[PDB]
Amino acid sequence: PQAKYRHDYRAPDYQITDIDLTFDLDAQKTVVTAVSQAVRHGASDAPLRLNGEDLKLVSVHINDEPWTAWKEEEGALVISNLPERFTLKIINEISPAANTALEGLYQSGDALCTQCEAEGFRHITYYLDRPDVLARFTTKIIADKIKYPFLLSNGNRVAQGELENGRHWVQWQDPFPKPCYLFALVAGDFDVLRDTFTTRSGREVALELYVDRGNLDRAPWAMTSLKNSMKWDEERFGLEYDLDIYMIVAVDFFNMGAMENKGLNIFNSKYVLARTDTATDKDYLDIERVIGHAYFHNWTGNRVTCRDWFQLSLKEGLTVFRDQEFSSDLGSRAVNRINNVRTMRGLQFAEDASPMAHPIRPDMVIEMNNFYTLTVYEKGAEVIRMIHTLLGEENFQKGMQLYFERHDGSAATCDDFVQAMEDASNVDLSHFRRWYSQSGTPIVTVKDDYNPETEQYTLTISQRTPATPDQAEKQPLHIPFAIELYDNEGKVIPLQKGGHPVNSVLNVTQAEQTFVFDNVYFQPVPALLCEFSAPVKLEYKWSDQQLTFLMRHARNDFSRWDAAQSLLATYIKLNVARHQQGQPLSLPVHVADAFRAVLLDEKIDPALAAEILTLPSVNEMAELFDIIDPIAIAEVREALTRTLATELADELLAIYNANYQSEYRVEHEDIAKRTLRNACLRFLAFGETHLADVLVSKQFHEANNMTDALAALSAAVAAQLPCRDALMQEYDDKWHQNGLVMDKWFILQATSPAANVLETVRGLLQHRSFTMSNPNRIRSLIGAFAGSNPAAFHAEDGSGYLFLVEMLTDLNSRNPQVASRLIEPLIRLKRYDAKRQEKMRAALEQLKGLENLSGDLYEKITKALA
Ligand SMILES: COc1ccc(C[C@H](N)C(=O)N[C@H]2[C@@H](O)[C@H](n3cnc4c(N(C)C)ncnc43)O[C@@H]2CO)cc1
Ligand SMILES: COc1ccc(C[C@H](N)C(=O)N[C@H]2[C@@H](O)[C@H](n3cnc4c(N(C)C)ncnc43)O[C@@H]2CO)cc1
Ligand code: NA
Ligand SMILES: [Zn+2]
Repeated sequence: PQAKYRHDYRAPDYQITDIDLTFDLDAQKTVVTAVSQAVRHGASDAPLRLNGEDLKLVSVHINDEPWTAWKEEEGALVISNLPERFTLKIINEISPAANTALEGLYQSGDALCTQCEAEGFRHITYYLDRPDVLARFTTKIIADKIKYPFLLSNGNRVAQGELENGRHWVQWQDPFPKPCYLFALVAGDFDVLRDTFTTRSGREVALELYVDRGNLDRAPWAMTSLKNSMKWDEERFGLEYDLDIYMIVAVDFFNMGAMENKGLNIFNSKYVLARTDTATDKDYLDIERVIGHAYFHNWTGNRVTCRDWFQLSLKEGLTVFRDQEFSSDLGSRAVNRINNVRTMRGLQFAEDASPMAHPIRPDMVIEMNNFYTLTVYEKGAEVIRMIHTLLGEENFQKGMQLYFERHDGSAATCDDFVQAMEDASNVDLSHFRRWYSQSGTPIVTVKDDYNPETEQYTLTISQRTPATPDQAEKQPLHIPFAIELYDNEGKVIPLQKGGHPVNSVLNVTQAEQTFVFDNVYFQPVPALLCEFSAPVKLEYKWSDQQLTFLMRHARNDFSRWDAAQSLLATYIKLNVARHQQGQPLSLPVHVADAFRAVLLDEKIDPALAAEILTLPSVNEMAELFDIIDPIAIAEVREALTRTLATELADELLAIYNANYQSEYRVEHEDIAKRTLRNACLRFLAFGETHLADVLVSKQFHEANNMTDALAALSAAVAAQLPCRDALMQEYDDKWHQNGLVMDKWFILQATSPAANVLETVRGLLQHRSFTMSNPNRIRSLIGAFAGSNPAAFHAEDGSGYLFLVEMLTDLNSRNPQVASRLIEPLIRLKRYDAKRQEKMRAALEQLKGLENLSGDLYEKITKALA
């Protein structure tokens, strides 16, 4: 369609204060009756323009009068000649069973459910579908009681009835005014897990978790995580739940992960269901994080919502920041930080160099569903974490309090939030606001100097952001740049200047500046950008010895990991260059030694050891290069794995056996040891073949949990061990009837290093457990192939591109949101070599030419070809 621009925001000409919905539900034809109380604020001659998509209009009344002064345009009902106050009644029809895009009211198996964020409510009825219009909802649902015994919407059940012909109804009322993107409705038959939580101040909240019949056994962990979320929001932010009931529904057909609809969250069943033998540690920790996320939105999203969709990061940056803090408080703070930083440097940095690059507050949008992004979410959270770094926790909490005090019950902007932090804290964030408007990854370059005469250490720090496809003009940011200086014994040198302490978070606000530290009694080794204090690329000329020194002595665990990443980065680059010339891996002995030391150090948290022994993904590796050679990166990852496996064989085996655990528990210390153990297993799989096959075949068959079974099956696929096909067949035979469990298997198929992997993936389009109608299946087979198997996707013959093209040709008509996610690997063509660009550009040109090209794909394809 048309592009929308943030600078065109204007307050609406009309407001709706209250809406009274009735749904006469049927999967083929639902009848919606919508009675809205409305108020004109604009001019007497400005019509009311209601958004609407794929609605059949049955009638329109204004204060009970059949209205003649209206028309239908593309995506709208435009109503003229209105009074200043009136009751709008719309009756319209929709078809949930036809809805394959999973936006609006649609069917997930036998259940009916909604997804309204961002602009989905307009697929349900004609409305002011924009988030600065907030209204009190009342929702009456009528349905067949055999098919739809449970009828749910936001808030409290206020009314109930039985009708003739085996139909019944229920009515719901939510007292908190809300934007329509927070409306939900669910109808179906469910098992329900019921529990309670008592808030800090004494309010008893009924908790209800609705899952498909037969899954009540995969529900307790989710329930436990919801309670943990409620408690933690109380402890850390002082925020209590505000209603009497908290509902969560797990559905199998869902485009997002989870939707924070007020009092009635709707979740991808992936981020709900877990059993010891179906779900890994990471699934558990994911379920905790996503449950937390949806819950944290209750304040950062719902009680304070977004003025317009360009303000998405107001709620997402802040709510991701909150789910990261929650995971970090409850588990390992370092491991959380490490994985969030992996995602930043490996996926988000790629997005900010791509044709889809955008600031965390976008300036232009064609299809808003395209902006539910790594940038908006993860970079968003980094921006919030930077405010925290600048203010400290006490001031940050005061800013949170001021934000709620001012904006509770209304829609706000990114700028309102920054303003609350600034006013509450008395820290100036004027310059800081430039993080919201500027796209791309800044590059921070650092040079140092030690003067022994004066005992001064000088840092010369410079920054630039390169131009991005969306912005030609770039300016310097306010970069909180955290340092520590270590002496020759590993002790922290105190930071000072002119005889007074200096804060260790430097305000790097200029294109270039110099910081001078005094009483630096010994030439330091620095930890730069501590805890990834700003989302930037660091350019510093490290020696290997500086890096291994940091691995042994750095105070913060994250710095030890990060030092190690910098150590490996030099050698990854070296060996990618070697690969291109036909040369085998080269690696200095002392690099191997550094990793041996981590394996055998008995004092190191095993959580941390595991992360140091987890090599950068092919995605983190790709960001070290201007032009990406995806085949060299994959082969080098495998070769570096083989070489460390050979060098460290005896140490790896010892640590593998030492961390054996007979009991399975979902507890942070046990997860650490298991994670280290399975990191050792993965190297061992790439070692001596027989021993590998034995270890892996055995762990798979003996495992009492899916973490251990999958780590092994995954190693078997990756090293191409002899046991592979047999373990993979066993897994399929046992688990084919279970889609979430099979997703792991499809990911393994899709990411296999085998030579015929595409041929297998095509074949798996026919597999019993695959369906093009399910986003989860699609993402696990097709999406994993294109995103996570770059060597096969980028096969020289272009076969990966054409496969994706076929898939997208289907998905563009079926589910454009999923299509748009799957296209993302093809729009990175400018990172690749000429011959690859040529073939990727042709693929995009083929897709550009589809009849009924979705706006979702259109936005991306044209940016990519520009
Ligand atoms: C939706 O719910 C979740 C669930 C879990 C997480 C945390 C987890 N480390 C994690 O999955 N983290 C990551 C990623 O694994 C994955 N991801 C997001 N975008 C891509 C991508 N591009 C082609 C865009 N390729 C491969 N994987 C991608 O989604 C997460 C974004 O942080 C985040 C969000
Ligand atoms: C083949 O290529 C593919 C295939 C699939 C994807 C989807 C990817 N998991 C993904 O980006 N998915 C996500 C993320 O980028 C972000 N997001 C959504 N929810 C969260 C979340 N909490 C729920 C914890 N935390 C962090 N980020 C989140 O919004 C997106 C849409 O819901 C991407 C690329
Ligand atoms: Na009017
Ligand atoms: Zn969210």
